[PDB]
Amino acid sequence: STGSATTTPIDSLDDAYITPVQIGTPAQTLNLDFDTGSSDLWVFSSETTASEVDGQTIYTPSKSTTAKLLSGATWSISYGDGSSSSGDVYTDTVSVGGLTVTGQAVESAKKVSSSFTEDSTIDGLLGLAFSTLNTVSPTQQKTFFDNAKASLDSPVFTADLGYHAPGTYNFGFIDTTAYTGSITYTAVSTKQGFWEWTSTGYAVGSGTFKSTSIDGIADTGTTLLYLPATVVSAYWAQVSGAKSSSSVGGYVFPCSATLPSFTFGVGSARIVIPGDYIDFGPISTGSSSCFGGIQSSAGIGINIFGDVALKAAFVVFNGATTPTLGFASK
Repeated sequence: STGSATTTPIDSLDDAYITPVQIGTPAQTLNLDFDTGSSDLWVFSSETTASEVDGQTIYTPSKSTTAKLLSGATWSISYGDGSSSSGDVYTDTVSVGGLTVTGQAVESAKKVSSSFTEDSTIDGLLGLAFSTLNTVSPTQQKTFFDNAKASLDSPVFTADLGYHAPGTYNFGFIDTTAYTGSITYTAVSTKQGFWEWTSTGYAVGSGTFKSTSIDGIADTGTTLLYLPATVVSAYWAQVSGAKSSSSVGGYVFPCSATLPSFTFGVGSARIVIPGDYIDFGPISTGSSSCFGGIQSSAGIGINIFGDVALKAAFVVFNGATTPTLGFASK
């Protein structure tokens, strides 16, 4: 089997991407944030504290003839950005882009943190990291991809995120029309539960490529590109007037600037992030100071190849017995 679904930016800055997901019978379609950095499929629901729902579409398990409460199971997750959610668990039928999994754990939120409430466009998350990170207790549950894997034509999914435009998540096949040149594959460590890999270096603008190993994660659920302070400093030094602002929480730059591109290495291959992808707009409405899309990972504890990087590529998440990651230009 295969599936193919369009993923759409939630706003004009590409802060996150939503993908429609059918849950239950009859289908209840929710728009979920596909997150290769976590492993829980959780939804706003009829059980979510009412004051914590503000415009989201909810899953109502009582209206699904295939929903079953997973007795005794609870979940609770805290994300890198400080947000969180928790609740109980159903199993139900879940379909993405025509690919159906029966018996998928659907984690129903009883509580969500303010950042989720305030984002009316995201109805929940669909985790695509390794199932070892799943938070369900006392019996850990499998991700949608893990459940689907054996039925797929090939045990892969691909992320093709757009810049200010829709893109695609495919399951079970590689669309050879969706990229240019070749896909370069690189080793993955699953030791921390992530799609963790080592970039071979970087360049800023038209500058020379610096060969240096950068270990990090491919994370569709993180907006920005978080890299070591040395790398980030080298990038922003090429932007007149750019500075790190403790009050704002990262590098800012004059909105009148033209940003240089940023290149990252995948083996001997190179992915070029255009400068415009690195512009996250005014820090506050009407400001002429703009927020940078490349930020330091110092004190995150890990480098993160978030949407800023991934949307410059066609990315293969290869879930073979030994997982790997593939990147192509597009």
